[PDB]
Amino acid sequence: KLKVVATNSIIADITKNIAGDKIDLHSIVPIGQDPHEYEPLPEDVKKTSEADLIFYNGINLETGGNAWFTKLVENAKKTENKDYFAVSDGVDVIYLEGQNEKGKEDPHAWLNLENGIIFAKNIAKQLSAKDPNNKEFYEKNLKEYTDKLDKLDKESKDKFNKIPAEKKLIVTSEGAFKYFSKAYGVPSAYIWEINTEEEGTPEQIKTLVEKLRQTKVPSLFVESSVDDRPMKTVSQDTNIPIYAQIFTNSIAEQGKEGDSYYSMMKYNLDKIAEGLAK
Repeated sequence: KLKVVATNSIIADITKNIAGDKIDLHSIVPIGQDPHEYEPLPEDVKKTSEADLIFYNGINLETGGNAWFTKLVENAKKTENKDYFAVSDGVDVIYLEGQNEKGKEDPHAWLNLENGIIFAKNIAKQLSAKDPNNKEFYEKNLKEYTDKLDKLDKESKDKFNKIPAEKKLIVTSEGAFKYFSKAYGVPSAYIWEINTEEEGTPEQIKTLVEKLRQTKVPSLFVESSVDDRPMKTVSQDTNIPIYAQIFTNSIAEQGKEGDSYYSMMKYNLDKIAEGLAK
């Protein structure tokens, strides 16, 4: 079987939906862990050395700070666009502070389903190139999977489009939902920007509170992977309830709600459409 390495649970789950039992798959960042500053363990080093195909997010998810993915592939002697591939190739990239330059890409592309589809298409392309005997199988799985994501995308867009515009704001701790905002027409507000060293200061909280007092947003949200005390303070100060915990950069543990890329996005989209229609 083709030996495949995925850098996180989202990419691994999309890969499973395309490849089924045709591959030997290993994931690096486990469910619920952080890709930023992740430290690969010996099993990751050995699996990456042995891999026929490696999928990573790209757009600065795993290559900033400690740049763990760069170190991994260089030590494994793996080559870009031969052995390893960025599944985000083709996304309409968003840049931090709207400054188009290398290293300022916002990595959170998968938080809209159009980009999850692009991820799946890139994964199917490279599986087919390395394992042509299973090309038709990968293509069939791809079409079924992208149809499923597209149906959820269209249904969710129709729900957001009906909400009174004054209610439409996605409020989270970190500004990690800009791709979600672009696709779904729901502007973002947040406590701290991506790549902020000091998270949840009294000053950051007060500035979001003052913004939210001039809106009619009916619900706030909080990421399941962040310390919720800053958003709980924003909620207390605005008297706007936190409607739900939402997923950001991982699927859920197996057997729980949100334990796949599809179900993680369905959960997020269902909770945010419900919470903003309140």
